[PDB]
Amino acid sequence: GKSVVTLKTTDGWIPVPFSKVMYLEAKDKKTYVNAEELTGTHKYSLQEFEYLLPKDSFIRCHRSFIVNVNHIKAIYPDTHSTFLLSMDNGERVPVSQSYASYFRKLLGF
Amino acid sequence: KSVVTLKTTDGWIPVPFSKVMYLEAKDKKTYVNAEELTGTHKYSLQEFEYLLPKDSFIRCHRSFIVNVNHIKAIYPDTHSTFLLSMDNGERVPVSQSYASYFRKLLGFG
Amino acid sequence: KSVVTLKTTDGWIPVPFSKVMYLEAKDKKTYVNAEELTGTHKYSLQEFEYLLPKDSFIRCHRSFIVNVNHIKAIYPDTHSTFLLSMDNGERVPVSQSYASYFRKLLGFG
Amino acid sequence: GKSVVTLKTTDGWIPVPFSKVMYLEAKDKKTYVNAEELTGTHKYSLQEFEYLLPKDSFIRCHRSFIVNVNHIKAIYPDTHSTFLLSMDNGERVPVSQSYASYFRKLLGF
Ligand SMILES: [Mg+2]
Ligand SMILES: [Mg+2]
Ligand SMILES: [Mg+2]
Ligand SMILES: [Mg+2]
Repeated sequence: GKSVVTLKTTDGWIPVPFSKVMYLEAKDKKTYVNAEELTGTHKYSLQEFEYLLPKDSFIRCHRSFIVNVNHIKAIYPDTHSTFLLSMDNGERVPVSQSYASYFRKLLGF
Repeated sequence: KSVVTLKTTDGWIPVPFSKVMYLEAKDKKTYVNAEELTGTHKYSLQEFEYLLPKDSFIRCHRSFIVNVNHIKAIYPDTHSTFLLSMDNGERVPVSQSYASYFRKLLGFG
Repeated sequence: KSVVTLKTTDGWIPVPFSKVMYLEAKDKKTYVNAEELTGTHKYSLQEFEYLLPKDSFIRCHRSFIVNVNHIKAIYPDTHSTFLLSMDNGERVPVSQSYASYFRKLLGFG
Repeated sequence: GKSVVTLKTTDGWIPVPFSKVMYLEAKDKKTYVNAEELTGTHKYSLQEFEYLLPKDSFIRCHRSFIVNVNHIKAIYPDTHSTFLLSMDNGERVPVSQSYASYFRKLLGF
């Protein structure tokens, strides 16, 4: 199918393998692709990325986030209705109340 | 699916299938033994046989599924039986009732 | 297929597709440029488009096919044109006639 | 499908991933599986292995040898009718006159 996402940087564009994408974030009306070594902008929506990203690795976990389960370090029940994801590079990502069942069902816990 | 999510004391930990050494039924619970950690999972060994890659994982005992890629050596320890030396030093049994299936699948005989 | 066999002065060298950076048509001959070496191949660029993985390789010029996994960054160098900075430091063109196809496939635009 | 070959050693059996098999040799009425770190015996014939080994990596190159093209370092035309394969660990493997066309056709040179 496809195996790289092209992030927009200030001067050029950087092809990043899917394997190096940690998460994607909808923020300030754009999609930010957060890769291990850089961050950049993409024109596709999170809805479009859900179609194109491999469903074995990537999961919509919040209206504003797609996470790569291979960069998840730990999953915490931060409150009674949500999760908080500890990423391998120290970042955190929320699983919202509205995605929390889908998230845990798909991940099998 | 790509990872298995192990239950921990404060949370859950996604582990790739490549890092799972073996799974053990114990006390009405499945224990997934990965390189860095062990945790529980809600699926039975029979459910995991369905969902784990058949090229890599094999039920070898009523209480164990082993990842063949973490078997260091296979030794006959009885008339009707094998014993698996794992990479990390541990040892997993192949019971009498699985020894024939086990060797047919791994192709020694 | 898994490897491409490059012709050398004393012989031939199998290179995995992962190690091919780009292929270049020159003088009635295809040059496969791998990380450690360059050699010739009897297949045309058109033949190689058929046989190389579409997720990884793309014809970007009448004289080049590039491996997207060895592109370091993509820069616009003209109205109708891109220039590819490769990992090893080299630079490959995307000609006017391929620039649109190139960006549609890589998903920037 | 399958992803390990079980070699017979003096005391036990050792599962080896296909990726670590360099070549197989029919010799003295047995099959010897030559892996990066050890050698051992298998009950299947070279004919049977041709069926079971991935055709993208493994090739029958001689009535007595199956080679893994991923462990080939260089291919030499040692005479006008044969090739000689330089393996990555320093060993050599012949491509006989009778397999030489099939070998070069499959490898594309
Ligand atoms: Mg992880
Ligand atoms: Mg082993
Ligand atoms: Mg790159
Ligand atoms: Mg090699």
